[PDB]
Amino acid sequence: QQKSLTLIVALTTSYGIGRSNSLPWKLKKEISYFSRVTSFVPTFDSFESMNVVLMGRKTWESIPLQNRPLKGRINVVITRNAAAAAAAAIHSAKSLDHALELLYRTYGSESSVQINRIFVIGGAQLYKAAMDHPKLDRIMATIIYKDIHCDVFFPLKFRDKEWSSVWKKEKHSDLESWVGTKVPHGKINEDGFDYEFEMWTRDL
Ligand SMILES: NC(=O)C1=CN([C@@H]2O[C@H](COP(=O)(O)OP(=O)(O)OC[C@H]3O[C@@H](n4cnc5c(N)ncnc54)[C@H](OP(=O)(O)O)[C@@H]3O)[C@@H](O)[C@H]2O)C=CC1
Ligand SMILES: COc1cc(Cc2cnc(N)nc2N)cc(OC)c1OC
Repeated sequence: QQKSLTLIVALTTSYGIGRSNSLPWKLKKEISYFSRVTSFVPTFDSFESMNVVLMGRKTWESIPLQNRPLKGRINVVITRNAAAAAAAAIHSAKSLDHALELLYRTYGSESSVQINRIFVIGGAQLYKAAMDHPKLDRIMATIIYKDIHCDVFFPLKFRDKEWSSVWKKEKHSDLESWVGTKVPHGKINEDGFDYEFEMWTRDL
């Protein structure tokens, strides 16, 4: 493939991600961080360059009807059906690769709109397919320092010893460089607990 995928997730230290088909916490600076990262397209390329967000159907269903599609990003919803899709615009694909194929077909060299970065934004199930994909090389993880009760977990303990020779946490300086903006270094406290922004990579 051409472009690598980037995964972006918030999780607890016990790898909880979801509870109620929603996020187990209300963290405004986290969502903001999420918005900036998945939307940032280096300045010289902006009139035409858009980032892609690739999220599973349950995650699509979790976004408030008002906030979807996710603004300023090519939204693509992953589903093993074709189905009926509530899209006034809304791409649909049956796999991560089927989505990539649809994006490169649709947003080619002769396109008014061109793809910059592709983000996988959730679904535990879709986070599982991403973690197995060859082009995934980067996780933008928000670490939440509380064992908040979840019913949905991140599928791979990427920050644990067992996966430390594959997955590596990058200096905060390399995080800022990659995201192209300053990012809060160290713990943030919002709604009763600490969280922080990390960046991990695994060599292609
Ligand atoms: N903390 C965080 O950063 C995030 C947390 N979340 C949370 O995660 C939960 C959602 O996770 P989960 O329930 O697994 O759902 P997903 O969002 O992964 O949606 C799963 C559905 O999407 C489709 N799908 C997912 N992966 C694939 C695949 N590889 N191929 C084909 N279709 C696929 C299938 O749709 P179909 O049934 O149509 O076949 C599947 O039924 C919620 O609790 C949500 O709030 C979500 C994003 C981020
Ligand atoms: C934009 O708001 C939301 C974003 C997400 C995805 C998400 C949020 N934060 C991070 N770090 N990663 C993600 N993949 C998940 C959500 O709920 C499941 C949201 O609420 C509507």
